[PDB]
Amino acid sequence: GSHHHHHHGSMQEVTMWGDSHGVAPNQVRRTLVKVALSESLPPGAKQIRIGFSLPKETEEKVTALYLLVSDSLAVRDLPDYKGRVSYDSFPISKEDRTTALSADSVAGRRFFYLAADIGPVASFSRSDTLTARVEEVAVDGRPLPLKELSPASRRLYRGYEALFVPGDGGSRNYRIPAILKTANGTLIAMADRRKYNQTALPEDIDIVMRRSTDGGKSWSDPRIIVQGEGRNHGFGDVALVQTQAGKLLMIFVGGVGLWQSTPDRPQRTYISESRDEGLTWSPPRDITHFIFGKDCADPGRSRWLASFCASGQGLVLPSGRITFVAAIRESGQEYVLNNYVLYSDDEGDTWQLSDCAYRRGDEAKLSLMPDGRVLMSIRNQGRQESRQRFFALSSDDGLTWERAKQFEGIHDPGCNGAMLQVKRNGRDQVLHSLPLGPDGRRDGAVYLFDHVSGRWSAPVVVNSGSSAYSDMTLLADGTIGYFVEEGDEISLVFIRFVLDDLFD
Ligand SMILES: CC(=O)N[C@H]1[C@H]([C@H](O)[C@H](O)CO)O[C@@](O)(C(=O)O)C[C@@H]1O
Ligand SMILES: OC[C@H]1O[C@@H](O)[C@H](O)[C@@H](O)[C@H]1O
Ligand SMILES: OC[C@H]1O[C@@H](O)[C@H](O)[C@@H](O)[C@H]1O
Ligand SMILES: OC[C@H]1O[C@@H](O)[C@H](O)[C@@H](O)[C@H]1O
Repeated sequence: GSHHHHHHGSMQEVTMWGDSHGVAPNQVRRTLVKVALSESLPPGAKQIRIGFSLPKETEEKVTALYLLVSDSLAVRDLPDYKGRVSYDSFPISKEDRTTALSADSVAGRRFFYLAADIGPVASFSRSDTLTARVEEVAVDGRPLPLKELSPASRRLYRGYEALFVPGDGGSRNYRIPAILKTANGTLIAMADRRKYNQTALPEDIDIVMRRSTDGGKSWSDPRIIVQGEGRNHGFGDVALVQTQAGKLLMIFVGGVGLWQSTPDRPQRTYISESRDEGLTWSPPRDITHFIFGKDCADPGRSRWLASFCASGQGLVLPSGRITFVAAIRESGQEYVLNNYVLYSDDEGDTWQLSDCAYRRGDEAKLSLMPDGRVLMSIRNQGRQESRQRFFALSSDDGLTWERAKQFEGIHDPGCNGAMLQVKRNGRDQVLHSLPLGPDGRRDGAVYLFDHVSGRWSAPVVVNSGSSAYSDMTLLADGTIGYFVEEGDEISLVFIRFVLDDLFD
C-alpha cells in the first residue's frame, strides 16, 4: 500500500474538509468544517474534544456556533436534506474556540460538523467570505493527527438556496435547471426529477417545478408537472419562455434517448402552457411533426432522426415570435447535430424551422443584441477547434444565420450555459455562464463580453467545485438569478447577486 500500516493495534484516523459552498444572510446551521472519524470512538472512550480557529471577521458575521453530530457524511449543509440526514446539534458560544462531547452523546457516530448561524449583514464583495479551521481533535485528552483535504471559504451572496437536493420528494437525483421570471415577477424553477439515478433519457424521469412569488425569498413545495411512466417513457430537458400574451410555455422531450431516436420511433418534443403564472399547466402537446420524422409535412425532414431544444430558456422577440434553438440529428451514420431555430408566430399554435444556424452544433441559446440582431451561443461538443464556445448572428429575427467568430474567446468544456444582455457603467455587454474547467465541469463561472471592444472579461467563479449546467434570469430590481448544477451528485442551486458583487 501507499502508506506503512503498523501491526500493534487498531488506528483511528481523522479527516477534515473545510466548506466552500456559498451562503446568504440569516441562514441556519451552515457547515464551516466537517470532521470524519474512520471508526466509532472505541468502547472505553469517554470524551471527544474539538478545538478550532475562526477569525474575528467571520465571528462578526455569525450569531451562534454549533457542533452537529450525524451518522451520515453529507455533501451539503445538513438542513438541506430536510431531516433525511439525522443529526444532533450542540450549541457553542460564538466566542469559544473549543467544545467537548461525551462518547455517550456521540453514540457511536463518526461525523462532526462545525456549523454557524449567519447574521443579517454583508457587503457581498469578493472578499466577503466566512472561514474556520479545526485545529485539534482529541479523544480522552490524546490528540489525533488531522488530514486536511480542503480549506473553508464560504462566499456571502445576496441569495443562495439549494432548490432541488438529492432525495427531495423521494427522487434520488436532480439535473437540468431551468428558470423563468414572468412579467408579474413570479419565478418558476423547473428540473429533471431523476428519480432512480443521474442518467439521461431513456431513463424514467419526471419534470418537477417550484415557484416563488417573493423574488426567490421563499419557494413552493415541489410539484411533479409531467410524470415519467417507465424506461423509454420519461420526460425532461425543459426550456421556458413567457409569450407576449402572457402565457408561460414549457418545451421538453420525452421517450427514448437522443441517439436512439429514429424518424419512425422518435424521442418526441412536447409543449405545455400555463395561463396563471405556473399554477396550472395544459396536457403535453406533441409537436414533433412540425420538426422531423414520419409525420412531418416537409418530406426533406421526414427522414431526420432526432431533435431537442436546449434546456433553460428560449427567447421571445420584440415582434412576439417565440424561439428555441433545436439541435437536430440529420443522419444515422454520424453522432452529429445541426442547429435550427424552432419558432412560432402564432403563440405556439404552429411551429416552423429556420434555415440551418450551425453545423456540428449542440445545445444552443439565444439573446437579443442592443440593435435587434439575435445572438446564438452554441455548445462545443466533441472538443472541436480550439475548445472554444461557438457563436452566430441573425439580423432577420432568427430565420438565417452566419457564424460570428468575433464573439469567440471563452473556453467551453462542452456544457450548457446561458446569456443575459446587460448594461454596465453605460456599456452594452453580454453576461455568459459556463464552467471554467479547463476541460471539465468544474468552477461555475460568469464572463462579461463588451460589445464595443469585442473582448471578454476574465472569468469570475461563482461556485467553485463540480459545476455543470446553468441558467440565468434578470429580476425586476436588477438582481441576477443564477440557477446552477453544483456537486458531483448534483443539487440545483439558486444564487442571487448584482454584477458589481462579482466584477467590482
Ligand atoms: C435530450 C438529451 O439527451 N439531453 C442531455 C444532453 C445531450 O445528450 C447532449 O447535449 C448531446 O450532445 O447532454 C447531457 O447529458 C449533459 O451533457 O450533461 C444532459 C441532457 O439531459
Ligand atoms: O480518562 C478519561 C480522559 O478524559 C479526558 O478529558 C482527559 O483529559 C484525560 O486525562 C482522560 O482522563
Ligand atoms: O390575467 C389572466 C391570464 O390570462 C391568460 O390568457 C394570459 O396568458 C395571462 O398572461 C393572464 O393575462
Ligand atoms: O470538488 C469540490 C466539491 O464539488 C463537488 O465535487 C462535491 O459535491 C463536493 O464533494 C466537492 O468535491
